[PDB]
Amino acid sequence: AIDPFTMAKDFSKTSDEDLAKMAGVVAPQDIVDYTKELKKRMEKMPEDKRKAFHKQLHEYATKNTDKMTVADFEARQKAVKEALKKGNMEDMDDDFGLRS
Amino acid sequence: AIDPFTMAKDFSKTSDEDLAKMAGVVAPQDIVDYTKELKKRMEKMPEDKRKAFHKQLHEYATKNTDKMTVADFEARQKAVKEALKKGNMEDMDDDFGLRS
Ligand SMILES: O=C(O)c1cccnc1
Ligand SMILES: O=C(O)c1cccnc1
Repeated sequence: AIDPFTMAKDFSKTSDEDLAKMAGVVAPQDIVDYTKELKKRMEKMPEDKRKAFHKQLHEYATKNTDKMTVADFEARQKAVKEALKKGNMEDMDDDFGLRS
Repeated sequence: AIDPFTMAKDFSKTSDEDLAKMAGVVAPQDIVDYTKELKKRMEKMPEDKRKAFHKQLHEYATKNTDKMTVADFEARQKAVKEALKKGNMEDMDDDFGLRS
């Protein structure tokens, strides 16, 4: 896999920065893959860096959703919860998701 | 107390209807008293009526908060959670409160 060609529809080539910046805006249909990618990255990180990264995820989720209506935010969060369930993922700790 | 005079700052004279209609808009500073009043009323109700009333509370909370921004809604919900804690009340089941 030293060939630079890629046509992958995933987050495996996205920078940590860019993964943080999309917090709260990733489509529900992509949420299981996003969450798997975040967990993959975090599992590798020293805890100081992991905590920093988690803070960024929260800050970006907050910024990215602050101006949404509650109706639109809840619709997304419900869909996210369901997608995560179907992907056999760990339940959100908080329904406001990554904001919190 | 047959004297019709009253100057009570509470929800003891508010109709069930009007208590339902204020769901999601009651100020955090009044939330413990509101919740106590709702629990008082519900404890008396037959379960069919209680379920109907609870549905109305959810419907009104939804309508009353749908167009709020997430930022403003979260600020309120956090304050509500804290007020309820301080009043030694039962934790919200859901952070979205009565919407859900
Ligand atoms: O809503 C989100 O953006 C979210 C919530 C949980 C896990 N991953 C993403
Ligand atoms: O946010 C509300 O309106 C609410 C939540 C829990 C209990 N009583 C009111």
